[PDB]
Amino acid sequence: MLKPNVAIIVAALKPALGIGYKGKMPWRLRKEIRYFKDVTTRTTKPNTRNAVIMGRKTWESIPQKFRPLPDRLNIILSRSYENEIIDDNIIHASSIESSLNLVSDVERVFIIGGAEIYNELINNSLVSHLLITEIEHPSPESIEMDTFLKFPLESWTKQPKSELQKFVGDTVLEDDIKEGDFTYNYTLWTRK
Ligand SMILES: NC(=O)C1=CN([C@@H]2O[C@H](COP(=O)(O)OP(=O)(O)OC[C@H]3O[C@@H](n4cnc5c(N)ncnc54)[C@H](OP(=O)(O)O)[C@@H]3O)[C@@H](O)[C@H]2O)C=CC1
Ligand SMILES: Nc1nc(N)c2c(Sc3ccccc3)cccc2n1
Repeated sequence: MLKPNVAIIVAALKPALGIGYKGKMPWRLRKEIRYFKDVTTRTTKPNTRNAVIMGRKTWESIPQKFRPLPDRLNIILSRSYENEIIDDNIIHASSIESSLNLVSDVERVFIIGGAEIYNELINNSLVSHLLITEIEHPSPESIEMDTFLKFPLESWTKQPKSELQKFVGDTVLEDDIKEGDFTYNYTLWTRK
C-alpha cells in the first residue's frame, strides 16, 4: 500500500490529555471500548480489513490469549524488529511506512497507541485524521496519570459531528456519554 491516509484513535482526559498510568488506562469506559472495536473493525469494501498499528509495549500489555486483536490486521512496531509477516494477522516492522509496504487488501489504517507511538507519529505527514474521545471528570486532578499526549493541536481543526458521522458510517454516536463520574464525546480532527 503506497502512502495511505492514516488515522490516530485515542481516548484522553481533558484538559491535560492524560492517557495512561503505570502502563494501563486510568479508566474502564465500556461503551468507549465498543466504539473503538466498531470503528477499527468496520469496512465498506468487500474483501477488505482494516490495519491497527501499535508499539511493542501496547502489544505486550494484551494478555497472550487475547492477541492478535480479531478481525483486523495487527502491526507491531519495535526498533529491534525486522520487517516480517508473522501470519495473515500479524506483521512486525521497525517503521510505519515499511510495514505498509507489506500490506494489500486493507481499507483504513489506524494507529492505536501507545504514548511513544502517538507522540512520534503525530508529526508524520501520513497521519491525516485524529479520532479523539474527549473525556471529562469533575476532579481531573484526582485521577493519577503519568502519560500524556503532546499533540500540536494548533495545527489541526476539530470538525463538526456531521463529518465524524460520515467518517464512521453506520456507527451510532451518542452525545455526552456518562459512565461513573466520566462524561465523554467522540471527535474528529483534520490538518489545517
Ligand atoms: N488512552 C488510550 O486510548 C491509550 C493509552 N495507551 C497507554 O499508553 C501507555 C503505553 O505507552 P508506551 O509505554 O509509550 O508504549 P508504546 O505502546 O507506545 O510502545 C513503545 C515501544 O514502541 C516501539 N516504538 C516506539 N516508537 C517507535 C517508532 N517511532 N518506530 C518504531 N518503533 C517504535 C519501541 O519498541 P522497542 O522498545 O522494542 O524499540 C518502544 O519501546 C499505557 O499507559 C497505555 O495504557 C495505549 C493505547 C491507547
Ligand atoms: N478511543 C480509543 N482508542 C484506543 N486506541 C483504545 C484502545 S487501544 C489498546 C489496545 C490494546 C491494549 C491497550 C490499548 C483500547 C481501548 C479503548 C480505546 N479507545
